[PDB]
Amino acid sequence: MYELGHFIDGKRVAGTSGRVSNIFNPATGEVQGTVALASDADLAAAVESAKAAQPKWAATNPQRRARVFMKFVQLLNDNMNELAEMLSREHGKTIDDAKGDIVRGLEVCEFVIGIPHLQKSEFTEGAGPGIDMYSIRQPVGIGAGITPFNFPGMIPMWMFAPAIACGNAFILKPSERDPSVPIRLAELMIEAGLPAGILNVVNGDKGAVDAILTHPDIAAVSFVGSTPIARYVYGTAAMNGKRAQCFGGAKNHMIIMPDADLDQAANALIGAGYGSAGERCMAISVAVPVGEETANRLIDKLVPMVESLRIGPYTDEKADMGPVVTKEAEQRIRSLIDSGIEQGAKLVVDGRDFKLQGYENGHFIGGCLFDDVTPDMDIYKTEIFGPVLSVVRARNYEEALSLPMKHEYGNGVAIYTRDGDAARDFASRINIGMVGVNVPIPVPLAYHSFGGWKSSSFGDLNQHGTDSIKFWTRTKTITSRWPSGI
Amino acid sequence: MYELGHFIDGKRVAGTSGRVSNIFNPATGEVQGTVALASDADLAAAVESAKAAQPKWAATNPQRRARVFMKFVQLLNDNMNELAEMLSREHGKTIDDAKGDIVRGLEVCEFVIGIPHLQKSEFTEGAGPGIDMYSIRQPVGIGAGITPFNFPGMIPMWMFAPAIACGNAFILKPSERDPSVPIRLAELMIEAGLPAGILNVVNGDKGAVDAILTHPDIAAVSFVGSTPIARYVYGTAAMNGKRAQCFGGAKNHMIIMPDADLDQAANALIGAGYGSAGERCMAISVAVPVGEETANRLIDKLVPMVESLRIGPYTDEKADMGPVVTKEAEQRIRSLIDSGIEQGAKLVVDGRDFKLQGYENGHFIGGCLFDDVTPDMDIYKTEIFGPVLSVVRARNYEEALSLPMKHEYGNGVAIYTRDGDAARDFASRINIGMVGVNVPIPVPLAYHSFGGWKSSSFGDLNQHGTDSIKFWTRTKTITSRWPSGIKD
Amino acid sequence: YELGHFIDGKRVAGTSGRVSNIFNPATGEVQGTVALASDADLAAAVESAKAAQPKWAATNPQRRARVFMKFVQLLNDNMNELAEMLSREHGKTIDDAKGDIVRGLEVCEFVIGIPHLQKSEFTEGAGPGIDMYSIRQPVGIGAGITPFNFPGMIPMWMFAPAIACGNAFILKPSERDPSVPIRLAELMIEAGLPAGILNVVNGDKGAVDAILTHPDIAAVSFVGSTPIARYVYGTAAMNGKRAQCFGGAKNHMIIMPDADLDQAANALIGAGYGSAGERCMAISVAVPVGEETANRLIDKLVPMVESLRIGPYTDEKADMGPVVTKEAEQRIRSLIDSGIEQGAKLVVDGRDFKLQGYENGHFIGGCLFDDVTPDMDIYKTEIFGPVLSVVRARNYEEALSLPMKHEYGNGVAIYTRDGDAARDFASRINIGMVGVNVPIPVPLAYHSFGGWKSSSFGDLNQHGTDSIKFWTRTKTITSRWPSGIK
Amino acid sequence: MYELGHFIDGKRVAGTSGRVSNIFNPATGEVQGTVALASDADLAAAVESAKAAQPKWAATNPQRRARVFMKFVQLLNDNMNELAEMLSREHGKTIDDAKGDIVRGLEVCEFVIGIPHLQKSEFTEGAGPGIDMYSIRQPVGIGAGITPFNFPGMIPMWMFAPAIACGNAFILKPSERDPSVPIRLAELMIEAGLPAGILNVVNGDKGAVDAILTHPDIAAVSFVGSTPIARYVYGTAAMNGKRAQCFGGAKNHMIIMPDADLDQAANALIGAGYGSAGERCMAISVAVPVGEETANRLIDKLVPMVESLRIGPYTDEKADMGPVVTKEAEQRIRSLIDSGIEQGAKLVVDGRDFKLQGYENGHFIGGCLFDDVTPDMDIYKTEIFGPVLSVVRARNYEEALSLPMKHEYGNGVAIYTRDGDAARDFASRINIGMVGVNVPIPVPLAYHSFGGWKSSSFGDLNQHGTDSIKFWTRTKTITSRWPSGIKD
Repeated sequence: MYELGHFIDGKRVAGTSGRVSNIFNPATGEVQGTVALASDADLAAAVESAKAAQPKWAATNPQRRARVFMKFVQLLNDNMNELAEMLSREHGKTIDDAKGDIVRGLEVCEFVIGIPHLQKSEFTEGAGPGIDMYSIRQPVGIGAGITPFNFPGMIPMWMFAPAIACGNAFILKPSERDPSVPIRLAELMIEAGLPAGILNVVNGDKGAVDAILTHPDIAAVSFVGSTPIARYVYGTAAMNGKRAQCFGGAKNHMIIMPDADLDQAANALIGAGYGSAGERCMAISVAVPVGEETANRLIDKLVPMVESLRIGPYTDEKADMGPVVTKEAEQRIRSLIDSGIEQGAKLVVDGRDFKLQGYENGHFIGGCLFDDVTPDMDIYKTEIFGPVLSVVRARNYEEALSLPMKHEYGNGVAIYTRDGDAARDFASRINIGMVGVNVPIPVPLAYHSFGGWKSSSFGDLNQHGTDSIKFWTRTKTITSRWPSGI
Repeated sequence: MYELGHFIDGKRVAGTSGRVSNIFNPATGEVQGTVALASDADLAAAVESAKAAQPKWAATNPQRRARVFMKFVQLLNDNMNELAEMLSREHGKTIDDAKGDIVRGLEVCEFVIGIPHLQKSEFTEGAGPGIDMYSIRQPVGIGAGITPFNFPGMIPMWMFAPAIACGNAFILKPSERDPSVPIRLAELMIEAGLPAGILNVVNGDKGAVDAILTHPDIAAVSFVGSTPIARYVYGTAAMNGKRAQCFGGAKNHMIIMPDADLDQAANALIGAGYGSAGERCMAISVAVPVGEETANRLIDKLVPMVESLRIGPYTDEKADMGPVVTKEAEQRIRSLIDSGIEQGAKLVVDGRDFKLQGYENGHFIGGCLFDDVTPDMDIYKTEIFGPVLSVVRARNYEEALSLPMKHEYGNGVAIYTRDGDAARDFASRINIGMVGVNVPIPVPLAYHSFGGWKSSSFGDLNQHGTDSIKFWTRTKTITSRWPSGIKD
Repeated sequence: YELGHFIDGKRVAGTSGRVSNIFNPATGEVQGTVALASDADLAAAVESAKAAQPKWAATNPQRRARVFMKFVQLLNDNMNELAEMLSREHGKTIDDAKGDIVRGLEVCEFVIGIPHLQKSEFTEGAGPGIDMYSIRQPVGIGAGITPFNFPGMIPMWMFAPAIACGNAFILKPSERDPSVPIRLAELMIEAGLPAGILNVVNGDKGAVDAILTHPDIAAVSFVGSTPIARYVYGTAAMNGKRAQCFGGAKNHMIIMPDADLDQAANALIGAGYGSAGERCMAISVAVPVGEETANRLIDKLVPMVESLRIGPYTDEKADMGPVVTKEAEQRIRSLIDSGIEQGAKLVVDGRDFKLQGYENGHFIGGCLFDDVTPDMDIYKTEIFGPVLSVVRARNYEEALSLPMKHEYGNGVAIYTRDGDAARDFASRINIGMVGVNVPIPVPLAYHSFGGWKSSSFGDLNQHGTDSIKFWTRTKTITSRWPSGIK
Repeated sequence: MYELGHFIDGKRVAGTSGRVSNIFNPATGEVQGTVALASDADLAAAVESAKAAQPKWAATNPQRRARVFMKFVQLLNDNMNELAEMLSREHGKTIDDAKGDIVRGLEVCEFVIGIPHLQKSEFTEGAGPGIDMYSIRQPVGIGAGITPFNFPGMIPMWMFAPAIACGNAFILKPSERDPSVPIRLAELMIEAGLPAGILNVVNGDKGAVDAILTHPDIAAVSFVGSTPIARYVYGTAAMNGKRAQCFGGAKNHMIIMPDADLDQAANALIGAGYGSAGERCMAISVAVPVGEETANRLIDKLVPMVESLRIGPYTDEKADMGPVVTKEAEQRIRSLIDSGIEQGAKLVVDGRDFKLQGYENGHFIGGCLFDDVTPDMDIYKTEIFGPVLSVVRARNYEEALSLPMKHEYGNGVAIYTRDGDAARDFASRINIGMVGVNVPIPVPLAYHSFGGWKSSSFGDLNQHGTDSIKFWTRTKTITSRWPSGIKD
């Protein structure tokens, strides 16, 4: 029965705020402890801490900065299990899923070890008569990052690694569903040799977010979450003159061509759709088999795989997928499911009544699969963020491609085929950020960049990779000339 | 009297609103010509033009795209000083200041000839077993630009040359004070073999601006102009979900260190201070000597040099500067130098007396040099944007430095010193985007980035150079794998 | 009628007193002579280049770029004139000559971007108050040897990057078709390149040697036979110079059973028989994978070869023309014979061809061999003539071993609709340039060109960014200050 | 006493060859041990080892390789002390100077953890109609490194880290004068998870060197050492069709301008001139004082500081200098010194007649300092590679600069001054690879590149940095199109 506060200046720290938010264990439904919710006062403190520390960290040379991360990765590996447990205990996802989650953040840390090279600027000589021209990439000062429940390990790291490594000081306002991991991360960071103040964790709600966007000393805000909040966070951030990147929702389609490997496809779909209980910005929502036989045979492969999915709490190491995050979330899922039924879709596998003995209060829904889904339906238009697979049947390639093309969401997409032509055209044309050819969850590695299109992002630079070093950095340009002395 | 409309589908086109705005000859104060003020209909038509036109352009390989700009460059060079009389007649700046203004723009178009190199994306083999991962940069679709009166040749090019090279289509909403130049450029692109629709020009005021900010097919907005307005244009752009870059205005300082070549500095102060009437995002607006001595000899250098400035119409090539742009602007300068006296500053060169014979209704105002400027004064805090040079005296280096540091503006800053250390320390810490060491207008060239810091910039990407390419493209990343096929 | 050299901005006759003949390969007989060059002739050119290079090095990258712009102007304005001189000397078609000129016009296009292409890296604060950056400065003076077949394209390949980097260039072209290189150098003065910067010296092995050992030359690039490459690279490196050399080729096309047979077949006809196949990137070996697909391949190949319109460059309707030299005609008629001697079956016999009015010109009918073996000399030596060899392969792994196992690695192609076969292939293959559903996969000027295995020596490619690497040398500066007036 | 052979296929292994070579302790002149000298059957075994091990390593993904190097780095910090002991014992420099050795190489290992991003290639979409074009950087295959005595840790890591991270196999033939360290680095790399076969140390003679240079399955050769030996290793490699980069000798000059902080110049000269007995390719051989009021005052600060030098064995942690590497190395330095007196030089500090109580017979030489040296002298022309720093008095900036300009060697050069103009002019014009402004030893860090000009380097790619990634990979360029197939 724990109380989590903030982490400001190198210490776990309770707020001055009266307010406190309670953390559930989603597998039992029960309250497990609480999160300090920051007040404007608490937030102002965080910035001050950041302000004081940042000049000197800026002044630490790139190689030294990177060695902090090299120790941080070592530390992370060391705490693989302990970090993975608190994460699974608060979020619901299997231990393996949490480890995967943390491994992915680690990988951006590995990437940022290369900051000395990643941060070099361009030089030119003889731009004029005796005139040299060169740029420098300097810190932006202080930055804030806002994080969702879905990844309370990987997405903070995604942002604070490149921001910190760049010489910035960073403030993380994470989700108050699972706030344990972000705080452990800040602690290990100092244990790795980060100065106090450089990475602060502040917990809270809309108040805290709003305090971040209005706060004059924070230059850059980074957001991942839902599209209506992202649109808000982006806009509000821009009004207060900050730079901003925001990443929102998804309704990700997997097109299956008649010539694809249906077995690989089927297996990919089962993992991509139901893994982590569908609770993912990069999960496959909608399968689009092309043609009647492909759609019949795909279904036939998939329903016994869905029915046999193993559902349990994180303490059950055999479980394929766990409980969803909250009772709010479970019910929203349940509502969508029944509307799928009301609108004429065929629920070929019905996980509505699954009940796990000794865990009745836990937020458990068995996996669900819909067939004959069409674009009018809400199960189509809406991101469900729950264990629900929609099969939409396409007559052909052109018809198939229209579906992801025309959806307001454009985060990830996958086409499954042997035909190079089919793949190149599709991956070429589709108005989506991240395209998987015979790959289901096409999330780029740390040294590339992640970002959707259309309604799934806002701004002009992605997350991690080369783009991130642009976001956390501002460019000085120097024009240099000399008169004769000696 | 001439009638300018918009430029849509490769054609000069009249507005559909009856709304019009006046274009003056700043030298003579009179009114030659008229600009159509775009309706929402007019704007909608430029967008529908662009929306039809771009895919096939997006589909032209980058080498063929490069070739348009190649030819376009030759075309400007052919129409160089037929294009410059145009600029000078509407704006007031001399044929040499227009000449460069266009040249600078033309350089962006030379930079963008290398779009095939420039637009390359990154590949990786075996990020995973059997697995390849690689980026591609694609057009964002349809972008738009809003440009101020000072530079109607250059800044449009800044925006549209990189936009269009990347495979996009563009709409330009220029300043209507001086809108001949923008339409001609659009007309020259056709002649260079640019598909119709890809570059549209739309004149208008705020109503057009808002029409752009809110149009759902316009993906990216680029703006240069006043700070307050930029801040508004940034905000709205974001609320409407677009990506956006905006660059505000300045109060650029120069720091003269004791050891500096006081001749070389004093010279550069006149030309950067008063050239183009002081009407620049990047002109020198404060002079900061370090020490009483340095001050004194500089003031003694400048005054005859300010006095002996030839002021007149673009039509006299002798002239070192000319008319301020509009009567509305010239009065806000006049009033600002008045607060210069009320506020305790000692004015040393007084150019309000100036009337160019017969030109009494021209927007002529001579040179103004102030001394003993304090931080408190309006004249120091506010962007005069006129032929008014303020001189602030600092006892030491650390204080000389404190001045541009503490200021709300932060586009440019120069330091004049023979000391390697003074120059490295200073350029290192100063929180200004463009930094000049012994150079008065540290404007980067087309292959570098342009952008100020603090309140002279909004957003995270800069103007021209590598950044523009990043701004006018969006990343796609492909992760790729195969199932064992006919090979086995 | 009599070509000499082009030294220091105007054509000059040589002191050597020696000459090479220039045949018109259509008629067969001589039409003009080129000066061979002495050491004094060669030395006078290095002295021009030494005089002009520092002031050329001085001019900024923008002004340097502008010369190339205007040189692309003029190159278009003389397209016609140029491809005419090239054709009557080389024997390549007027349309083929046009391609030759354009393919190097496009390198010139590339180097118009040298301002950005020459940028250096800068670090700030890599130690306390210590910066470090680099500058890419001119090598000094370059040299280039070009073979007979591309007197337009390959000289430009070399000298355009070399000269844009601020260097001076000495070109020693082929004394077979030498008019184009002078005209090119002459046209460069017209664009406003200083004199002495681009000088053509003509000659044989005697001139190569005088270049290979001249102390003021730093870099050397060569294309030609592997044996000459070998030695030029060998000799350069011994004289302490830096070298890039490119050699011979035996380029296979592998047609998979699922390829688009028409498209393929059509391609063999272009790439095997274009310009009588006088090319480092021509296709020489067809490797059908099916028994059935080798059968149909031939079925649609034979009428294609047979109906090849052969004619002198003056027949603008001809596909092909004369080989460059009486000597070459003999080499190839010798190789066609060993084919028949060694078991291969000539299914189109071209030896028989004589062209009315041009009976002594080096014309030779297309030759298609079948049941070719990898033990045969038509397979392992480079014909450089109008002769395509078809090697029957039973399977993919067996087909793939042919290009892999061959001493040459210039180009390769695979024709298939299977994304799998194409990627695995391009992935593993031994060869620098790989075409998938593409016959002659020469990379564009912004990319770079080079063979692997025996087809290239050194570590940098032609054109692209590699070319800027070769004509440049890095300086690195570490900079810092004592306390003073600050 | 000990016996070292080779590391081949994950193991310490004896050489099948008859021949062996002596390892001395330069402090005492004793023989501590013996290296085996490789025969061609010993090298061949190593090459087949690499041949078998390389494909699978190249098949491991960039992230997974970087990880090995990440581990290696922790292992270096773990064994820092054992390693410096072993190094210093054989070679003779301080434990402190050996720590540098390892750390300067360990930082190449850091640089390379980032290979996933470093090995990206370039992608281009629709280079033609429906044709994408892109390159892959696959490995070169099997490489080799031949390293001198002075840095038997730093310079192997220089070559093998880039090489291995690029998924290549490596063969290291280090200096047989101090071979304990490399084999340990090879062992340590096995601990880090590098597969057997991937890092092989082969110890040997010119017989080893030739064997490497003539082996059909080695694709690439890096060499550091003599200019004459560089030229040979370069020329031979090339005639066997390998690619090569060779790095040679040095005569590093330091120019002191009158406005320089002499206290600092002087202190720098102590470290850079004498540290590690001056057995560095980046050590300062020539002090070039500009003006005589400078020249006189430099010597005035310079003389006590030399004579104060503590000279001792690696075992005396207090010592600034150890012995030189061999009996032979000493005989030339003593010989060359006498040449100085013989030709005119003024020996203001005499190190000749100094031995050490208990360490007579160990190769010790007191620091020597010449004044009034000129370019005709031998101590100016030759690389001394011992504790002998020449002073050449230049009358002016221009004359001072001609000194390095004109020299056979162009490895490194420093200039010391407060003047921005002199720093820039010098750094720019000079024909030297690495340049220092108020920096004594301008060796770039691992993320930049190392390499001198003129006689000091060969080939067209430097050491470490993005250069080295380019040396250890070949480019393959794919051009891709598809025929309309199963899609509608």
